[PDB]
Amino acid sequence: MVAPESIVLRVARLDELEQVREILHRIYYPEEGITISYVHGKSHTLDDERFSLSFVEQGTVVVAEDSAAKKFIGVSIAGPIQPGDPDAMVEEAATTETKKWGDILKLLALLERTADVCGRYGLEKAYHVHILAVDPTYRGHSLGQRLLQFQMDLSKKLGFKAISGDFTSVFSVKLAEKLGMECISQLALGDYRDEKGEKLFEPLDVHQVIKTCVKLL
Repeated sequence: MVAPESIVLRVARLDELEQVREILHRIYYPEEGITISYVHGKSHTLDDERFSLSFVEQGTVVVAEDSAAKKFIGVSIAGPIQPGDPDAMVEEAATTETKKWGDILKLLALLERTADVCGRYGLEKAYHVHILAVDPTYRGHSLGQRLLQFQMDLSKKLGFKAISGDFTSVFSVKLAEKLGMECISQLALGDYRDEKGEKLFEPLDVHQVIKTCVKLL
């Protein structure tokens, strides 16, 4: 229902912080398998949001915009990862505002440690897509692929040698593979236990497996 060249992909500017916040609220957090599988509340927290938004000033937040409608219709958030990150995430978890964000941090740390992208390929760091979300209303415009391809092209231009992500739905994994990413590690979300032996995520079968997938750039 929209002219296809009315769709613009670009880096979000710092001054657009609030519109990034808005798209994350509307189309990302309500559908993210990790977030919504959590057994003590499905909504996201402020410390989760603060993390996502910290990347806007770094210039690695990519938006899809309907320029006619002057509206964000897609978003992807990425950042560097490097050895040492998982331990630092666990440390932040001990002091963060919510138990939920602390619990998710520890999950993400496990995903990152297990994947070991930097170790596996001999890198000092890699580019990791934290978030990839598309407004369902704008299906049929290949937005997911375009957002991911944009992050690939961008990180390559910034001198990163690998891009990764944790792909938490069967669709997002298929997209990743389509663009040449190989899934090198995985985790059954239902089977994840923290260091207290507790089961903190209870997913629908659509979000049953999380695959970390990587592509050399």
